Amino acid sequence: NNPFYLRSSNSFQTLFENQNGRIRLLQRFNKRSPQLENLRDYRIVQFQSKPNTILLPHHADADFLLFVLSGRAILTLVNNDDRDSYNLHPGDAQRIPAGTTYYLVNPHDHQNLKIIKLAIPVNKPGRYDDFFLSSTQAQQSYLQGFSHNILETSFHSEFEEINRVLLGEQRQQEGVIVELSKEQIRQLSRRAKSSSRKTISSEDEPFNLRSRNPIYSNNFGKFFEITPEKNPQLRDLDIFLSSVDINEGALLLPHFNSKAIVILVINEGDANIELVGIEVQRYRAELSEDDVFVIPAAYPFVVNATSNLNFLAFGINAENNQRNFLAGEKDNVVRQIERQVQELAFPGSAQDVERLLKKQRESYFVDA
Amino acid sequence: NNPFYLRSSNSFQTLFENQNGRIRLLQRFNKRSPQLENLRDYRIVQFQSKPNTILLPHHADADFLLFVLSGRAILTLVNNDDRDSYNLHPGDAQRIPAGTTYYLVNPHDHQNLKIIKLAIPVNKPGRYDDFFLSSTQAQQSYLQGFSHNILETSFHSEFEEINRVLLGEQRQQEGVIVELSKEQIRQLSRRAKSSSRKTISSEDEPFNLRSRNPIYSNNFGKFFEITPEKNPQLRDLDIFLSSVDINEGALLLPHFNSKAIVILVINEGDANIELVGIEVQRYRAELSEDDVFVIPAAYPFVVNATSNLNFLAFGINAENNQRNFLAGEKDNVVRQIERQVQELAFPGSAQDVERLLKKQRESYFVDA
Amino acid sequence: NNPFYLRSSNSFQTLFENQNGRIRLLQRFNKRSPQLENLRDYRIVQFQSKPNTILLPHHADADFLLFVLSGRAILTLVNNDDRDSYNLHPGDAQRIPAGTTYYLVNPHDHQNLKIIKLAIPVNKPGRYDDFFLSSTQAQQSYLQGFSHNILETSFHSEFEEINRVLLGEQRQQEGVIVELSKEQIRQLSRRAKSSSRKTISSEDEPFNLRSRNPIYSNNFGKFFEITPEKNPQLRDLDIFLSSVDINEGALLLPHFNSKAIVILVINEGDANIELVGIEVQRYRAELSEDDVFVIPAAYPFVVNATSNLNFLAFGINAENNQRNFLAGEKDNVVRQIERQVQELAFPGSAQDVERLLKKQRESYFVDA
Repeated sequence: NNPFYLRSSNSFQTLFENQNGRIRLLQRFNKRSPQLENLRDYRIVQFQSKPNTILLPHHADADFLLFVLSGRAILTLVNNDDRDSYNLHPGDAQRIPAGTTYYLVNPHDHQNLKIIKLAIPVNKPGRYDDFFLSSTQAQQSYLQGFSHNILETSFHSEFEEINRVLLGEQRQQEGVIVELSKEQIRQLSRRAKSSSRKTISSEDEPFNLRSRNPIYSNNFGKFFEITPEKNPQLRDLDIFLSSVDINEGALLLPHFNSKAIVILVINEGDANIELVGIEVQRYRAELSEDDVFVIPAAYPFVVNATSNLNFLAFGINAENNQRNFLAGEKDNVVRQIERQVQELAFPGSAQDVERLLKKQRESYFVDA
Repeated sequence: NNPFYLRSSNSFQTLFENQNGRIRLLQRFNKRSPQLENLRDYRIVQFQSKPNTILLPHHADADFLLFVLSGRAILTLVNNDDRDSYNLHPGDAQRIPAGTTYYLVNPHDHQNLKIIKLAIPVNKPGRYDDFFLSSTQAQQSYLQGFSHNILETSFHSEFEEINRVLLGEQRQQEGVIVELSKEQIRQLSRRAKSSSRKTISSEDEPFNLRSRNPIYSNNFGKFFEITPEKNPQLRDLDIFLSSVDINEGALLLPHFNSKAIVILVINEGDANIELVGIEVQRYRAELSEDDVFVIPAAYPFVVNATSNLNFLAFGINAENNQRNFLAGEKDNVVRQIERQVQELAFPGSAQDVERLLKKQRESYFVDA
Repeated sequence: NNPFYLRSSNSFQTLFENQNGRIRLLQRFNKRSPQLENLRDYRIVQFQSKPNTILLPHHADADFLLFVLSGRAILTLVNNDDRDSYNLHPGDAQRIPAGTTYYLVNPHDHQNLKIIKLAIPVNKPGRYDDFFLSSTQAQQSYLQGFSHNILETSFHSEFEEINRVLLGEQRQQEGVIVELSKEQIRQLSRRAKSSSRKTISSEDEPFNLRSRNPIYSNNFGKFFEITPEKNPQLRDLDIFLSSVDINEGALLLPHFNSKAIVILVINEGDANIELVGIEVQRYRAELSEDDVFVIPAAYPFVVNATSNLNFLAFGINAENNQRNFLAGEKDNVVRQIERQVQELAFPGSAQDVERLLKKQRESYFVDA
């Protein structure tokens, strides 16, 4: 029983689901273990949709940091006087500020669309709600939460004309994810500003994580990372975003983040993971696809890919965070201590500890 | 039983009250219902005084944002080396940082003073204490907490002498709201820096909501707003203030705030409010003077004025908030959704939906 | 039973102890009383070590602000690619960012090293672990929490080798504080960059409190203070620091902090304290060496030095705090009230109250 490990088979909850897609909502990081109390303002959401589909317009009382894992998406935020569409390619991340009206389009003809978004609620710490303008057989419109009179007066129309057209009390769709026509998706898809190299530092438009050189790259893995220091949208939430690939056989060298609580959601592959906290204590767990693991601050952990692996991470409390590795060449903390202290720290000689710490010639990603 | 509705008749608790006025303190937002757990650090205080009165020198462990609803006050914040007097007119807001000693004078001869302040306690979340320098039949001077021994040394005098002059253990006032002499009102008034139009963006002196033009305004209402973008003192608290007037029979069209939790205080008039949440849920309540009603972020709501109405709204989590109306013409977000999305959203055409939304030729406030 | 008084003989808890020093942790501020709930995030640690000792390398899931009470010291912070050593003298203070590995050496040949540090946990509010890199009879290195397989792969080595050198499953030391060879403390002493006059506004380097002129100084007491305004480290924490010596028989005139919660620890000598909260509630207390007294924000309090006293204060939420005195000539709020409001606020004339306030002709510290 690993309180920091959430098995996707019994730790998500499906909000809506039909033949065109499903939306799933992770449970609450502190109802799992109160050790996770400082994540109580966060939730993980997973969205998947078949090709040629639309998530009907809606808003929620929560900041959204959405990241596109695979597929292509049209993200359209509607304002009161304005509108903004965006063409999302894999790797792209975008913030939906709380209570924006927005719909998602999957224009691809044969590929799905998988989005994980980080959700920070406004009203209730950890708990949020989805407001759907649309009138579906699944959900009532929140327009229906008003009275006949208040609707009549507000639309300057009698109630049948506003019922035959807005609410529909057989005429209305089956779900909050429905199919589209190609003539629609053709018309929709032409005005959507897409991600670029010059967006790595924009307060509006979506940025791509991988579009820059990783920070860690070798023949066994690559470590893409954007931090609050480079991107204003992330400075506002104080979160780093990282996508790292781990080739099968290889592993990520045991390390700890200095001050950041990391939320990693496995995207592809399998992996084992070892975490140490306090007399020491090992937190191992066997992660497959769509699972989630969370690493407390300054908690050293190893990620061991037992198949071809890519995960996404969320770094909570990400300002000025430092990754300290414990083995390998570059960015070792144990190889920076004064020699006479290394003598004193472990039962060994300065030369004898200097022997063991220099052996491993490679840094970050080694082979197993 | 509306969790978001707080009724004056049974939601307030009187901190002090005599013939000359009374300070009432609204119940904690979170004690009412855990739904409001985010406002736990906020309290609403009502202050009311009779003419030619003064509230004796005190300080709280609590930041104040005080809004003079009716009357005219002469607010004097004292510091350890300075003294500041501010002539406040109805509509004036100012901010009393916490631990600032101050007093409050009603100089008028026939009118009452009706102030409401939003309070942000420092020490214990949602709970502060008032600390009166003065020694009155209703409360000791907090200099009495100390021992006689310490008092003699600190002031360099025998205790009989300091107890005759500061504490008075019949020569003392009845309460903390005392009556005034005209000659003294004559003296205390003449130095008061008055709120201006150059002050709308000043870090000290107060600032008048109504001074600039309304954000919205037709023949059925006026919406006055002021935001952290325009005002330093408000950007600090990250709050917007708004005062809005609805004519008898008119209503504020259905709309929602994006991320701002709005504490509205009904100041004059009578309304019916309708809040919607989630399957939808109507939260209707019928409101009268001094009533309080909290609208969570991203919750749609309509204000129906059943008699000429004016309320005050505190906006919590204000920075970059957006008001999205569901009906009318200007700032309707239903009317910004792409046409092909209106086909698929509501049960009916996009010429049928384009027909309905165009009916109401007005915006913001309309007539019932 | 005063909820703001943490007696040293039953409010502390030893983390580790041996012949070479010990490390206690002050109990949770809120556990004691729910009144101290806004201190839920802060902890106090006490560090005392013998001459020519070391604290083996380690880190914590906590920010640290460590203050040097007495002794000299070498503090070494090791990064993934850098190492930095600081020479700490009495009255020096440094921030150790969360999860920064570090060790601490006492280079002096007879003097102890008393250090005290305020801690801000990053994972559990008010709760953090130490992670010791070293292998010792008292603790396991947090490398033991990885499997053999994983350990072997990472280092590139048989387990029989990484155990013989790093872990040791007799050859290992007894505690986390060990004694040192004089040539060893010699070699650790010669790169340490020391605190200066150049370092009171340096984001990296330690700063001396007593390095600048006190804010208050007279033949009975000195008052040193560094504020968020003048230091970059105390501004990201939003905290002030103060050392204040009070000669025996003197005292620190009644006063209160406008918005700072103050944690004070007594460094030497004895004081009586009186604190007033609210009808007025005195909270009196006879403090000795090592006790902690908390003053919530805006509560007036006095410190009464029964023996050549000096103490340390951590100011929580210090940005723009004002100190406000009630006796003595300078910084006297009670002297800044208008005359005619002095008439109304106490039983006594303006001539009468003016007379009694002018009597004490000194400021800040006076002879009792």
